[PDB]
Amino acid sequence: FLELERSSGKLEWSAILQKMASDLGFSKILFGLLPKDSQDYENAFIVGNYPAAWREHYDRAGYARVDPTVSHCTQSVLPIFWEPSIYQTRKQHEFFEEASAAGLVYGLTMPLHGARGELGALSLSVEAENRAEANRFMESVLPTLWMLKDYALQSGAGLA
Amino acid sequence: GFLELERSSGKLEWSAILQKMASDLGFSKILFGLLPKDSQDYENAFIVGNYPAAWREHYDRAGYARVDPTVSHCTQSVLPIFWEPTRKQHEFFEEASAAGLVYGLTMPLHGARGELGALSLSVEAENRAEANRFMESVLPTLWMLKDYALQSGAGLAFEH
Ligand SMILES: COc1ccc(C(=O)Oc2c(Br)cc(Br)cc2CNC(=O)c2ccccc2[N+](=O)[O-])cc1
Ligand SMILES: COc1ccc(C(=O)Oc2c(Br)cc(Br)cc2CNC(=O)c2ccccc2[N+](=O)[O-])cc1
Repeated sequence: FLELERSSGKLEWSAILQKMASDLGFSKILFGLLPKDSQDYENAFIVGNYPAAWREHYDRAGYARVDPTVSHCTQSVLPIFWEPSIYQTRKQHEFFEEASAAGLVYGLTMPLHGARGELGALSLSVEAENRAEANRFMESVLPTLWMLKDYALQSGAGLA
Repeated sequence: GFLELERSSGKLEWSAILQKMASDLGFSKILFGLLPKDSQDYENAFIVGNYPAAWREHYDRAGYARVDPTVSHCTQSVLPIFWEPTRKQHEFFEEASAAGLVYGLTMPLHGARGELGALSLSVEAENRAEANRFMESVLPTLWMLKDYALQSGAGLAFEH
């Protein structure tokens, strides 16, 4: 894990982060961090390899206000898994459908809360054939991801 | 199961459960301390564990919260600090050692609502190399435990 802090700068950190993620089995990741008491996303540090069209669609649709993982992150340090039960309203369900259409079906979101009030999320999606396989996979990797998120937060807050 | 923390009733039961989970991971002495957001003193701290009373009393009376290097580390990072040796810092390590607390680590706690604290755990060992091997062997499980303790503990201390 210390290779993240020991990376040279943004590009090497992003690739190392995305590579640790792929080695664990997640082809898609997004790390997002805001400074303490941020009012909007003008100063957000957001990196990863989510598809561009989905990044753009989520911004244009204002999905930070509907995505249930975002409100979760304001309330907890524990992971939220992407499962049917977290999409309660129709509007959350169609967030779910559009993420799915973009290729992001199975996954989880780890909240980020830094020592200087930084607020963020590390999200990772796994390409699996059904929820049973996705869940099995995530169990096997969860303790390692649990460390990764804090090593990512501490190093990324230093970079950002 | 981490679930038994969230379902406990009252600080006695919670602290017992946490102490047992730690003991199972090889740690005989632990201290969980948590302050509300932007605390200026320790008057509203929630501190539970099985550190010895004489050591707790000494640490407070001697002002060791201003000396102990783990405390400033927690204000600056989410990553753990392993216990490894200023002249007052020299005094601090000697007196901890005299109290039986020689090897261990402190896991900083940064809550979703700005709670600040630490989960400190001591391991009994023949020497530091052996202590290190004992801690490394359980570090992924401890990493999950500290965040479960923080999420449940914040509720117990400040909300329910
Ligand atoms: C206030 O502090 C914050 C808030 C938010 C983010 C943050 O990274 O949010 C974003 C952004 Br910005 C853009 C996209 Br595209 C996606 C997310 C997160 N959601 C999922 O991955 C997700 C979550 C559940 C299901 C599907 C997905 N998905 O996007 O495919 C960071 C810091
Ligand atoms: C940032 O908000 C905070 C700050 C601090 C604590 C916190 O719990 O601090 C305490 C207290 Br209060 C009493 C004692 Br006794 C010990 C500690 C911590 N140090 C060690 O365990 C230690 C650390 C290194 C080596 C040895 C030891 N040891 O005590 O044996 C909680 C919340």
